[PDB]
Amino acid sequence: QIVYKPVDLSK
Amino acid sequence: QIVYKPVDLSK
Amino acid sequence: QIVYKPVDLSK
Amino acid sequence: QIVYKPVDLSK
Amino acid sequence: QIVYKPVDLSK
Amino acid sequence: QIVYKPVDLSK
Amino acid sequence: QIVYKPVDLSK
Amino acid sequence: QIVYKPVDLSK
Amino acid sequence: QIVYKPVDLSK
Repeated sequence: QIVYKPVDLSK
Repeated sequence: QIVYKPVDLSK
Repeated sequence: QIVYKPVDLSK
Repeated sequence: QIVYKPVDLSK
Repeated sequence: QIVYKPVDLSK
Repeated sequence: QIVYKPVDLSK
Repeated sequence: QIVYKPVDLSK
Repeated sequence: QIVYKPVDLSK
Repeated sequence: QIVYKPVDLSK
């Protein structure tokens, strides 16, 4: 189960 | 189960 | 189970 | 010649 | 000639 | 000629 | 404003 | 403002 | 403002 958010600036 | 967030500035 | 956040300045 | 497999869980 | 496998749990 | 595997736990 | 060039061999 | 060039061999 | 170039051999 995979999470890949290399440039995360999310609120 | 994987987390990869190398540039995380998220709120 | 993996964590990789090398530039984390998240709030 | 390019290899880019950032989240590799292959058998 | 390039190899980039930052998360690698492959068999 | 390049190798980059910062989280390698491959078998 | 975002730059993401993970394998850059550009001239 | 974000810069991410992990394998940069550019000229 | 972020800079991330872990394998920079650029000219």
